[PDB]
Amino acid sequence: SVVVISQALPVPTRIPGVADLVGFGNGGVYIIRNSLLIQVVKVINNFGYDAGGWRVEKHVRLLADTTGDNQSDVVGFGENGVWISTNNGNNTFVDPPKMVLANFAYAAGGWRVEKHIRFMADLRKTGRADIVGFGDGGIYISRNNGGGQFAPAQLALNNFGYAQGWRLDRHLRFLADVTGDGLLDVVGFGENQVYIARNSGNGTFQPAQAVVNNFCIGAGGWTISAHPRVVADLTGDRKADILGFGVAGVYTSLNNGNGTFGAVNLVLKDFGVNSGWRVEKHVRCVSSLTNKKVGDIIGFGDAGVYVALNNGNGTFGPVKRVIDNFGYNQGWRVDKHPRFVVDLTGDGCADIVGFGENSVWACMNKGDGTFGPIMKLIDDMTVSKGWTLQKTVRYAANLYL
Ligand SMILES: CC(=O)N[C@@H]1[C@@H](O)[C@H](O)[C@@H](CO)O[C@H]1O
Ligand SMILES: CC(=O)N[C@@H]1[C@@H](O)[C@H](O)[C@@H](CO)O[C@H]1O
Ligand SMILES: CC(=O)N[C@@H]1[C@@H](O)[C@H](O)[C@@H](CO)O[C@H]1O
Ligand SMILES: CC(=O)N[C@@H]1[C@@H](O)[C@H](O)[C@@H](CO)O[C@H]1O
Ligand SMILES: CC(=O)N[C@@H]1[C@@H](O)[C@H](O)[C@@H](CO)O[C@H]1O
Ligand SMILES: CC(=O)N[C@@H]1[C@@H](O)[C@H](O)[C@@H](CO)O[C@H]1O
Ligand SMILES: [Ca+2]
Repeated sequence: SVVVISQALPVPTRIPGVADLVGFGNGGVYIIRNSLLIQVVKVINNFGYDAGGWRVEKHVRLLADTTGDNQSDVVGFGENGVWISTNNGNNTFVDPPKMVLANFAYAAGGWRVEKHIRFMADLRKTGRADIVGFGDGGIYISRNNGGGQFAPAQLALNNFGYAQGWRLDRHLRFLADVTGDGLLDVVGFGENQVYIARNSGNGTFQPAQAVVNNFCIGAGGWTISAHPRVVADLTGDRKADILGFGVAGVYTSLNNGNGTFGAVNLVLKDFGVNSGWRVEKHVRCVSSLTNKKVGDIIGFGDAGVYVALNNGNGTFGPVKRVIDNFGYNQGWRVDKHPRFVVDLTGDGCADIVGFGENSVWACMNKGDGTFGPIMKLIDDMTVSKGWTLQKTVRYAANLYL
């Protein structure tokens, strides 16, 4: 499994794909269906700042296939429980949503945005999303048993929890396949080590196992505030490697193939602190922009977008300015204008969309990792129309696969 789930990007998108745009705005849930007709459509009078009292700092809103039909349902970790509005198949969703489990929630379970993490993930290879919470005592799971019926939460592993020292300002946690069986394992960038927890295919993980003594805060000086880190297949074998944007530039540790990891290696003198890159100003990604289907590099910098292509094995060609936009010099701010690298045309090669000041802007990969001219898609889901990071959530996501 190519699927990777991350703090930054808890709603993975498909490659190839024609992703849609989803906004959790004040009055409810809105979608822009990737198609010949580009318009906003309100679909759920809920999951909104004013529509149900939803709060960025108390609740979590995501999209995920909870039924197994490759349609994406709206999922909200609310005040008293978990609320799902399933996809009706026709640009509409069951409304109101159904409370499926009184847990994983602020007033049910004591969940806290600033202490814990909540994802949706197909962890048993059923075609459906199980509920996954990095809680206090460890990782908790609620089995998705089909038909909106979710099993009581059980401990999957007494690690990666708040009790074992995990902290959002110090550490990073991921779901990704590090062994090749297609089952998503825990990759955690802890205090001193980077650990692994192999997925036993049953809502449990085998005990943690350190695999790299680097890429952390007490092991390399990796900070959340300066040195982003991702998990992505860089070699092409559907197993996940490690990649961090450090001081000099990009470092990596390639998967052996069984989920033990190589050695840390400055593979590129750019996208790093020395090369000018700041989390405050700039967004850095890894996604496939070519037919090699491997992690290439994309950074939204000052002048524009910067791309470095992955030869096929972990090594990277020359950095280039693929477009003079989506950058800080064109007014793109991290705290105002979400940007995403995602396939919008269905060719396997990831494109670029940003929710800007007055419009949603797109920019299409030519198919080689070079890019076209910018497109003004629509004048909605923008600052000008009322969308802030403090009161709304926005995703690119595949509603239909
Ligand atoms: C933040 C949150 O959970 N909001 C929910 C809302 O979505 C739901 O419609 C209502 C049902 O009575 O309960 C509220 O608590
Ligand atoms: C933050 C957290 O871990 N919350 C959990 C809750 O989801 C679970 O039902 C319970 C199991 O006893 O323990 C609580 O602490
Ligand atoms: C944040 C962090 O690094 N936590 C780890 C924990 O997950 C592991 O169980 C333990 C044993 O090595 O070491 C702790 O310090
Ligand atoms: C944040 C950062 O860049 N950390 C790196 C560290 O991970 C690595 O082990 C070493 C290699 O020479 O250089 C440090 O400066
Ligand atoms: C923060 C930022 O934008 N950094 C870029 C850098 O990575 C690129 O290599 C260089 C070459 O033109 O231009 C800088 O301005
Ligand atoms: C933050 C933002 O939206 N910046 C855009 C810029 O990307 C675009 O090139 C220009 C065209 O008018 O308009 C600015 O508002
Ligand atoms: Ca594309």
